[PDB]
Amino acid sequence: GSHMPFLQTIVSVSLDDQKRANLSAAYGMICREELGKPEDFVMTAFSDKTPISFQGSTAPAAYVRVESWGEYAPSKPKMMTPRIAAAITKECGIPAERIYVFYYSTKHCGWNGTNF
Amino acid sequence: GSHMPFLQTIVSVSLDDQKRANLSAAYGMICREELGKPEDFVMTAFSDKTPISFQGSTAPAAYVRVESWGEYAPSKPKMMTPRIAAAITKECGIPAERIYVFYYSTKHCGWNGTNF
Amino acid sequence: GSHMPFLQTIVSVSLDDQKRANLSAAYGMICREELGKPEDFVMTAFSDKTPISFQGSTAPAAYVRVESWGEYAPSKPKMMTPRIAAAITKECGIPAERIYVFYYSTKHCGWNGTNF
Repeated sequence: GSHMPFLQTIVSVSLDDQKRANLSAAYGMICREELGKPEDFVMTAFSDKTPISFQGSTAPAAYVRVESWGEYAPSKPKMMTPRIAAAITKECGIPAERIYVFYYSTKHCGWNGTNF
Repeated sequence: GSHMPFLQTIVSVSLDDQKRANLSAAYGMICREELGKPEDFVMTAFSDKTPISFQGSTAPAAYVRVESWGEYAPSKPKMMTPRIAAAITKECGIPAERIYVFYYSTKHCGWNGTNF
Repeated sequence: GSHMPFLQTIVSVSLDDQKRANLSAAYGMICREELGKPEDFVMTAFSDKTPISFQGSTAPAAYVRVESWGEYAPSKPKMMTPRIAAAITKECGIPAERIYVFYYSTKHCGWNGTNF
């Protein structure tokens, strides 16, 4: 079904190494449990200090882009969002009402120099 | 039709708070008038100082990624691009010939910890 | 077929001007030879110093997002990935096993203030 998951987290707050490590840990679990495979591997990029505007405010907000090969079973993104958002709230203090999560997928994506 | 619009603006110039606030204002109008709903809310992320190369030049250029739930009525992106590009030119001095705008959408996207 | 190609390169290492210029040169060739048209033009954005986690490690890794108008002939992404990854390894020392490349496309995308 879904493979090679990549998450980009864009946040207006500053993150440090502990918080990125904690986020990567959380995302990895969420991906393993909700997206499919235990032994899966997950790539996780953090763009912090990125100003974000939302509802007329620049208070801390987040956007996460989830990508993967194939296409999603329609139940899985529903299960993932509240976990992703909870993990962002815990590590970053950003309330869920200022967190956007979008999921995309493709048939074309490549790793170790060879497409899936 | 189209919901929960997110714009990421990637620019090679430096932006300050006034210019991001002006861009967020402009995007909000463009989204409300062209994309659908008045009371809509719009998330707007600014990655400035990001080097961009184009036509063999690294002079100031821009890329904007527009995302939203569902799929676009085919007339709306056509209407949005010239407004987005005009707003970037005004706030950033980037000529329209170095501005790329791409639109994506998904059926899976989530807010306040719950998918749309 | 495929038009207006945009590449975003996200790397956890620092890039300098020579290395971005070399990457933009390489991407341009790869796009011209594999994606379609000689006289094509290619936009290339570099987000360096972006922490990335993968397989439990934050050693240097890369993610590249390739975007373009239309949709891909299914052979072309297969041909592009190993070139993109080779170019990243050469300029950045990142081994191919920590390089992800994803390809997306849209029917809606705009330049010089007018959609394709």
